[PDB]
Amino acid sequence: MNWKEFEVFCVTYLNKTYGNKFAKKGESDSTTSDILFTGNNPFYIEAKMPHSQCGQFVLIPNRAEYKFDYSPKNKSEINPYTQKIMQFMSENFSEYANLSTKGKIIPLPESVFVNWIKEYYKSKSVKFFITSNGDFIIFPIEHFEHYFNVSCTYRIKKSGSRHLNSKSLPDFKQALDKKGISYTMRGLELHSDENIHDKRISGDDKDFLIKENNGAYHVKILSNTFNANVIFSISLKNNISLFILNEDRKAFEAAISL
DNA sequence: TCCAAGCGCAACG
DNA sequence: CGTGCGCTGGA
Ligand SMILES: [Ca+2]
Repeated sequence: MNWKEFEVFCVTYLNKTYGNKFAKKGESDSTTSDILFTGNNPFYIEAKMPHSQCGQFVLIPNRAEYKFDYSPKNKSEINPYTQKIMQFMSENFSEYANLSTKGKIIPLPESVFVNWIKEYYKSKSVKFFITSNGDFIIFPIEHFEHYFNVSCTYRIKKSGSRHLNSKSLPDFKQALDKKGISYTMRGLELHSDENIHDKRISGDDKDFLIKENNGAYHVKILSNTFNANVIFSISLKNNISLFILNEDRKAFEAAISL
């Protein structure tokens, strides 16, 4: 299954097992806002597939000072583990200043990355994680390292897309015309008997992406921003202590009962 | 309303 | 197993 199906899988399990107290609906925040436990002791439940990513922050190379600057537009504050990562990269500036999409791994102790993850998810009121190895596994953030292996890389991650809008619509119709695509527009929705799912076309400094949705195509404008972020990858352990697992399930059952 | 950017997510070649 | 689109301040 994909990660969206996985998250629904997790929510359904929580509600059927522990009562209909776990919400996954409405808008999300610019930070992690996954599953919400809606009881008297509320907290957010972060769902992770066995191979996932797990937080990030953008660093800007300062080639005059040979150090990395924390982006003022980042959405989490510098903690000591942020600082240890930045310090390591800055002391090794020439090794990290040539940005790449393949990334460069950061060889600090794994506990630095685990502690960053703990600090970040705690700050977003994420108190528990849920994952699955065939059985559901629920555990508190303070015990993260008993469940996931963690690594850390610095890589270019292109920013995301945005919806086609009215201002861009003439440009997009002209891009379809130039590419020879047969089409009709219903507002901002695209209709075509051609097979153009995942088609990429460009026009007037905009890269467009076409995606099939129900009975029409939805059109996106891709980003032109290619900044680099420290970003954490996690892999579910194959050797999880059943003792820690059991006490952590009780910790969850306590949290939802307070 | 619109755009650049950062964070969401494992996805995918 | 070694890359980026969908969504969400400030002008
Ligand atoms: Ca990594």
